[PDB]
Amino acid sequence: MDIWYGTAAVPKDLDNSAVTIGVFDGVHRGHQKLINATVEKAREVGAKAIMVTFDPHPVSVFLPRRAPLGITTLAERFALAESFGIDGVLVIDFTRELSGTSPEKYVEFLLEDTLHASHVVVGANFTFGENAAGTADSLRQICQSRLTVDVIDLLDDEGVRISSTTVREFLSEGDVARANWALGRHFYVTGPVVRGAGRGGKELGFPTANQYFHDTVALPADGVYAGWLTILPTEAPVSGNMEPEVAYAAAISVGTNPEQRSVESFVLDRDADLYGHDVKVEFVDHVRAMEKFESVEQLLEVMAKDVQKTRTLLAQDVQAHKMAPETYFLQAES
Amino acid sequence: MDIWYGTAAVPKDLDNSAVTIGVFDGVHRGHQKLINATVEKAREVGAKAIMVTFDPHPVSVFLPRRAPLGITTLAERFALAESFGIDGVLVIDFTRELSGTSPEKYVEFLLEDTLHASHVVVGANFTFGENAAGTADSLRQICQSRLTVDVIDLLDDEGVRISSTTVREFLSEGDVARANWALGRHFYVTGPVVRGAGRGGKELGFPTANQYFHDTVALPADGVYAGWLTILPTEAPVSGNMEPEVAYAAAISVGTNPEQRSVESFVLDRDADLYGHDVKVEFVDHVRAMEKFESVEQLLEVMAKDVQKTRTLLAQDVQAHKMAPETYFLQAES
Amino acid sequence: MDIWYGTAAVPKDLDNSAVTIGVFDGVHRGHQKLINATVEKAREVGAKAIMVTFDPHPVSVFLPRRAPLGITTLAERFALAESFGIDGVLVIDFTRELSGTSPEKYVEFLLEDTLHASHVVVGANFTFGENAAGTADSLRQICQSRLTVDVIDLLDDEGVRISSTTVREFLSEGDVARANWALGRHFYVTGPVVRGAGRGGKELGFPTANQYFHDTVALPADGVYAGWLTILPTEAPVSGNMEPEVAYAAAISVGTNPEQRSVESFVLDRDADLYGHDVKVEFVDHVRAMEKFESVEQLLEVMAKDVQKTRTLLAQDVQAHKMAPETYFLQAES
Amino acid sequence: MDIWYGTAAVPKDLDNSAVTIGVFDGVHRGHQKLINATVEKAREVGAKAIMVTFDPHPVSVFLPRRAPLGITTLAERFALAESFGIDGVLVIDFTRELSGTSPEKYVEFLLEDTLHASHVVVGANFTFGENAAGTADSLRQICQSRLTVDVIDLLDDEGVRISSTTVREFLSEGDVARANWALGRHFYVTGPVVRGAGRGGKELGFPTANQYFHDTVALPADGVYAGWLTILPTEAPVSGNMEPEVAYAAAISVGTNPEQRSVESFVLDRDADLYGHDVKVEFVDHVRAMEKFESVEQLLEVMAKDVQKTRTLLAQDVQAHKMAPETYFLQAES
Amino acid sequence: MDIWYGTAAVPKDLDNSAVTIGVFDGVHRGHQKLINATVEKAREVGAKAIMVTFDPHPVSVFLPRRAPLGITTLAERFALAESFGIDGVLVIDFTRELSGTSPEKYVEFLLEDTLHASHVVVGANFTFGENAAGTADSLRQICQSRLTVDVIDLLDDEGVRISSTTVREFLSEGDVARANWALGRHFYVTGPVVRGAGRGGKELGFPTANQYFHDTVALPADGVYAGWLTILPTEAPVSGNMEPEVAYAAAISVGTNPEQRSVESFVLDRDADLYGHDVKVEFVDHVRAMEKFESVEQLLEVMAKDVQKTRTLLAQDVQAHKMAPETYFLQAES
Amino acid sequence: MDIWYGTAAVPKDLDNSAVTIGVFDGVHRGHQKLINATVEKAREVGAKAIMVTFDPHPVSVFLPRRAPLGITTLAERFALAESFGIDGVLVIDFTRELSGTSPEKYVEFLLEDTLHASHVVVGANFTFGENAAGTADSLRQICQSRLTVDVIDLLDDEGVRISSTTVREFLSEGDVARANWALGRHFYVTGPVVRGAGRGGKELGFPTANQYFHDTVALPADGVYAGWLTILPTEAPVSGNMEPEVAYAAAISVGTNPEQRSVESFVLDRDADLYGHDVKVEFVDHVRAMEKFESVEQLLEVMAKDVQKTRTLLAQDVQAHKMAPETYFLQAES
Repeated sequence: MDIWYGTAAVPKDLDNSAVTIGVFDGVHRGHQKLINATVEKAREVGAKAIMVTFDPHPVSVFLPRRAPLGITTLAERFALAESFGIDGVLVIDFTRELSGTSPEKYVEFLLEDTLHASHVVVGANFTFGENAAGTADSLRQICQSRLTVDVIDLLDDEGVRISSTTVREFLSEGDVARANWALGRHFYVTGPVVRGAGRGGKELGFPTANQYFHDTVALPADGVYAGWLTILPTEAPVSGNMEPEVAYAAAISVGTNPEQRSVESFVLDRDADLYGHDVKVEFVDHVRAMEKFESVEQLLEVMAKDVQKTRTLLAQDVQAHKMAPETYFLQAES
Repeated sequence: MDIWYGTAAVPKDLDNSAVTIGVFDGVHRGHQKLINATVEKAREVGAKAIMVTFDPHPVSVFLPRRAPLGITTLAERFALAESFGIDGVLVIDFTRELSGTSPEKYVEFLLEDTLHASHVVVGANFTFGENAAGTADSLRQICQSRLTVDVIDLLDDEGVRISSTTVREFLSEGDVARANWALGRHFYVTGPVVRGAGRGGKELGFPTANQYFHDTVALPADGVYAGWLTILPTEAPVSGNMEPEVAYAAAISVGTNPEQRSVESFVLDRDADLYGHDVKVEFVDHVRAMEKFESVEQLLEVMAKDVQKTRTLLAQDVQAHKMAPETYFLQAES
Repeated sequence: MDIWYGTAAVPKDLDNSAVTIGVFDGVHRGHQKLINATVEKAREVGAKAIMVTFDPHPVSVFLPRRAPLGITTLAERFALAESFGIDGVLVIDFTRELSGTSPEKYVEFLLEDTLHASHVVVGANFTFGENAAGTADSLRQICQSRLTVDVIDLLDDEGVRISSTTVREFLSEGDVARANWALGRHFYVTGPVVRGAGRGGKELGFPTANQYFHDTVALPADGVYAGWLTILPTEAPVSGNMEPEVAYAAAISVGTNPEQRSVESFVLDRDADLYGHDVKVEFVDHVRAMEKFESVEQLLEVMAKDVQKTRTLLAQDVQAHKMAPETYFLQAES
Repeated sequence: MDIWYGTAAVPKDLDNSAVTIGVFDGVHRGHQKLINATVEKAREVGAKAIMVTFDPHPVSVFLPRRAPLGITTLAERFALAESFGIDGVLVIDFTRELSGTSPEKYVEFLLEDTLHASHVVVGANFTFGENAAGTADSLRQICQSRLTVDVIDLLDDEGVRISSTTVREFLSEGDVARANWALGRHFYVTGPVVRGAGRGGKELGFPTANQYFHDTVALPADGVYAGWLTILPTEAPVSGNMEPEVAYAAAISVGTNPEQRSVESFVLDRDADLYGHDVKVEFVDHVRAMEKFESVEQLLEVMAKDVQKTRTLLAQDVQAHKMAPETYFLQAES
Repeated sequence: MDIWYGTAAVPKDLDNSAVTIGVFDGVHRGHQKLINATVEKAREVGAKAIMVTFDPHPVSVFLPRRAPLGITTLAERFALAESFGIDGVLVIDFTRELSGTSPEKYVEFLLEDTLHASHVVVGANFTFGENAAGTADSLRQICQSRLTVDVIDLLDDEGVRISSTTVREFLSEGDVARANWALGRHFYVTGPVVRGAGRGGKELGFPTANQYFHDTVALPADGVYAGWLTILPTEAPVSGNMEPEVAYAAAISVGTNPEQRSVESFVLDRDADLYGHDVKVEFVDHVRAMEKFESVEQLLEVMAKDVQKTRTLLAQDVQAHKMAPETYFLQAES
Repeated sequence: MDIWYGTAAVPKDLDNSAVTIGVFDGVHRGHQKLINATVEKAREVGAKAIMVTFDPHPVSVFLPRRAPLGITTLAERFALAESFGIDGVLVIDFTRELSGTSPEKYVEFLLEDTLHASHVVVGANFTFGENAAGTADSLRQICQSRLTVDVIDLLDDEGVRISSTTVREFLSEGDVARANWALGRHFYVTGPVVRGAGRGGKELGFPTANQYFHDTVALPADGVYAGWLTILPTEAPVSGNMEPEVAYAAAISVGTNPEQRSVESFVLDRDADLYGHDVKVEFVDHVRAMEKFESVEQLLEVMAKDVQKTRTLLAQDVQAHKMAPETYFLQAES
């Protein structure tokens, strides 16, 4: 998949495309409709399926540092776009271009001159151009007889509107299961493992992995979650009895160092230290709220209840195998 | 108007004065009673009307950094004192002098030796001298046959005691209208315009002006307010279609960068960038509470409702012309 | 009293001991049971009474910076241990040793090899060894026919379980009286006096002493407390009319500089400045919640009510003379 | 003079302009040559004289926070431009536009479509377009018979090349005399006066005014300088015996702070406190390097030598006429 | 290769090992001698080759934050060890164990009980046990007829002693060529690429990749260097025309930040943005010292000289064969 | 000895005093001359000997945070004054009083009204009153026949002028021997011992005590020094084999911290941890400059040389008798 930053970087010889336009933060189930419609039409005409997206978040252009929390990093937005068969991602920076353009010169410049588009696919809520004057309705009439438009209704399911906003709310409430349901996959973060408390290994109280994320990263509410930890492919040696590319059962503790988030993972039935490695943490279900511990005894007692509840939640998760990982490790007991 | 810092700076040849004593933070309607009484008596005897005030706030002497928020800066206290016809302001620093003095030596030193006072005017709540032993009652009997005293009852109106404290509470609640009612004018701050998001001009989402204030500055609760923005007199060139000394209709957004306050002003129907200029923001009425925005579309939709509600509130404000500005700019519509 | 850091520092020739094991934070009334039982048995056999304790807090080993607030500093834990007749304190660092040891090798290494113990005394809640597998029950059966064990029931009194946790809760609620009741003495902190507002002396609004404590120090909730201030023995000159080693009546103001705590002490009926000195502040009873002051007058009015209420509370405290100080200064009135 | 941010802000109905392009930082004597040729030409054909300038500094686009120090602020660059009769300033942001654009498109878009120039004036060192390929030569050969092009050589005078760089070097070494000579005026900074040491007035040791400047502001080397301070036009009252709009002889002390630079002005033969005013400080000549003081006596002794030496240097500046202030205040002796 | 944290993590069923002990920071050519003798011996008797190394650095145990800069991270020390065929790394923490232990007990516990070594290999400068009393001699005389001991002299080559220290000195002066020569390979750092100036692509001035490193990471002196950048194996898409697993000719700019070090790579003849990838940067030769830029033209001029000089130096590196990358990309001209 | 803050704190019933006025920072041998003449005179006429001193430093009143480093704290200045038999210290704050006061009023108010002095003793360099106009001469001519005035010349000895300044210079260069010689005693700092590297005891490399000092505290140049450490009188238990009130031979390492200065004491031939105690550290002689260590072996090697060299230098200090501690502990060899 090609990734272009700004219209100037798009090749001039690109002859045909089917284009979809949005922030696509989270690539949730609504976003997948747009991507699917786009990829299908591109196959039909032998064109490329292009996603036009935005970075920085268009909101932070007008209101710096008051933009919505990023459900996925931009890099993951790329990976997700690819996984649903997008051929090229054009990334637009509204501080550089396409902000003050009229709806008319936007269609002309972006969809025609730059992308040589024959089809465009947007959500009913899509807007564009100076002061957001261009709507889904504008696009259909500016494009009349120039390129076909397909406006897709916002996705409603089980009485919930599926959007970046609702995914953020579920995450913020700690309801990862509903977030997962809306995303169409386990919500996950990825990151390098740093040193934490003591060492990963024989001791149950020491995390198998510690990770840190900047405050622009959307994360579940502080608490303990059941989920899966996967060491991303690597040739570097791993300390302990975990193998790369296998999804291990884990009780996951999300915290805050006072506004900057930690993820501390206790991998079930494994003695490992993952320092140095890049690790994916998939969230499955909420286990408990954060609590302060009065003693080592009380701490480990609770840690053991976490493990128990996680084993139950994950044994269930594996049965919904469309969202479960391919290769996993979960023991029936300790 | 003369401004003296400490008794030592008051000229020795000053022969007669009518004196009023207080913090006078905000110069609210109660303060105006004292200033009026003082100026009138000074006219009568051909004396100077002197305000003795305090800086730092007397509270912060005993309790550093736990003093009340300053309704006006000291500089504005000066400007306000002048506007009601005070001839000289003596500013007292209790860390330098007049703290450990008995009520007796206070009257002797300040009112007689320093100010050559024939009349003094205080509020019923006025205190002075070591451990605040001197009251309004003390002053009348220490001054018996030495200078005339006039003790003015605290101002009650519409069931509200008008004081610095109540003005702070209204400000803190976001009720600028009641604060304004108590102040006898639109509450305002002044400050240099810095760079903010993008540039002031054609784009509605970009503030016409961004300002920052330290946390000792009393400001309305975070939210959006209707008010008026005035470029203070200047010869420096102005970017866009705003003229100096004219009060422009503006939706004002008060925020916090996390405890340090921003004021972001969206001037109605004008394309301007006020970087470099000194700007006065007058607050008129509360419009809405702060909210987080999920998209550019939702942001501008709300921005447009702000403008609408501001136009209404300001069209009303102009009709109460004792508080409205002399020269204003407000359009009937977009 | 000897103080040893780590098993390596314990003398090899130590021939017999009676040992008690715990964090002992606060040395509350429950802790005193264990210490008393231990000292009594050590007297019987002509052995040394040894306390094994822990530093850092065992919780912070697994969960850095999320450990319980220290009721006493370690230094005070030493002083308290001594005051109840402990002969030696062994301080264990779980990052250095005794964490991954089995219950068996723990008893062998610590109690036998290191301490040459003939008696051990623990609380019913005591645990030890890898993943806290060793309980009070384990200890009795590992030690069968090797050394006598005495497991003491947790102390319940007046429907309250007396523990570090409950003492922290009372402190956190501002209920020092109940904390005191649980500790078996007035809760106190000690620390050097720094410069604060103005100078200690004639002025009532200026603290006699200002102190600062790091955020790991357990302190009562912000507010004003009645208590006693004692200048710890010194040959250094004291400014004003306070003598060392005498416990002076004081209204104590606990605050926060924003999470880092201040203690500002207003010594009743004394003009003193305690800069430079080491000072103990004993807390007796809660007086009022913190409040913001609108004027010097209101501030001193409230300060005077504090003094009044403190005089009452302390006059009562002196009558419970088991917790009252030996030599005190309290005037009947101003 | 108008100020436009980006090509899109430029009036579309602009028929004819004389244009000069450059950073113009400092508006030094070399820059004046460009502006003069442009302005004299503009009042030739009866068109508008336009400056195209850049903010942020083009170097900072590539090396953020490693651009050269601003000789003047952008605000002052505007004011200086206007003083030399520029009719409009167009401000280009290279992060936004005109960056990746080829030399060919740059001339067409900026000079033709946007500005409709009949005449352009650049320095022989002018470079533009993608990868700075376009040079002074490119400009003459791309403007074929459409707009006339006048290329001015860099200014050499007294063996010294006059550039923003050489001005920065002079400033940096503390040679304000040579900086001024290259600038064609006294180097100055402008800023609000804040609080500092004590209060301005009778005491020689307390500054008349304190100002702080960010690390992006070019200032002379740490030390003491002869200069003039002017209170910018204002109706706000002045504490002490200074008028606005008069340049007052001052010894000026420039210090640093572990950003952040301070300017402390000791105004000669005046007792005043300038808190709250906007104040322009002009540098004339270096007096001495910074030094630490061991006693009050030494500081006051040296302070008196600073005044004597300032008195002399400023006398010379008045007689050299050329750069002196129109209205000033300077006593021959104390 | 296995990785064990502490003696307790070592498999208890380990019957036979060949062991080498040392910090091994950098795994330089002197270190390779130790590893080779150990590995060749291990595949002799058919046992495991073990490295005993130390983290944190033993110097930091005594002088926290004053230990020598890490030539490689511990992660890289593992990878290098594995590359030279070490079967297990055992990592000792001196705060935890083997510190206060006498020479006698150190050999028994570590080499015998834990590792069951038949053979140990140390550098002649090896010291161990309490107060570093145990030396290369102690080791031969304490291992009497149990395990054979091979002491290797420090490596001298071309008159230079090869040590972690001499490598650090070379790095520190910017002599990466000599550092590499002592290391036996190109010195490298590895890290995630983050955002920086603009976006990687068409523009020469914007880096292909930006990386930041803590102050504990040894880096060459501030300046520009010839090197190779490699995108570490990944299935994540690459923006622009680079493959993973190919070393690309790059000019490398190493800067500082008032920790904290930056590495900015300008990849030759490629338009790419490497945001989000893990990237290995190899240093070959110094090009020039850091310098400030006065204009875009100068920066681009110098940038082009950096490319020419890199092009040459890298050609020499390819032909010198020995340290060149297996798969690389380098154009002869632009 | 009494301590009074401000003229108002001085007893009103003071009939007769002998007074000395000065900063007295360090109470060096020149200062002792002043105190001696004052004290010998006070026990002459049978009056009180009074020191008038200043806090904050008068230079800091004018140049905040740019005053000279305090040779001793104000606490220590009090203690030293008392040791030389001063009966009362009166501490003047120049921000509060005696600043703008003319020479005439200064003598009347301070020396007469406040202190009722029959005799005053100043250094020939003494200056006072507004703008330091009043000199040693002014004092003799303003005290006409009321109080006798004894002016003492600055102390010259061995060609060196003894002043706070020359002491600071000696300290700053690391020449504590010359500082001590000018002071008349071992320069010392006093402070609570906190935690540092490991724990004090058996290991040579871990300091017996760690102390930190603000940047306002004069300390010898970064490096290692011979000195004596004394545990200040206490009933708190000592961990290890040190008594309070004995000076113990120590090698002293003074470091810096990107304020903030550290003092790490390695007590010779003692295994102890002094956490929590107040500790006085005396400097005798410089041993070496600071250096970085490459290995544990090197650090311990150098540490042993520090001990040998300290052992020698301290032997000389004991025999030179004059400045040695009364009770000390120093072994001839290890």
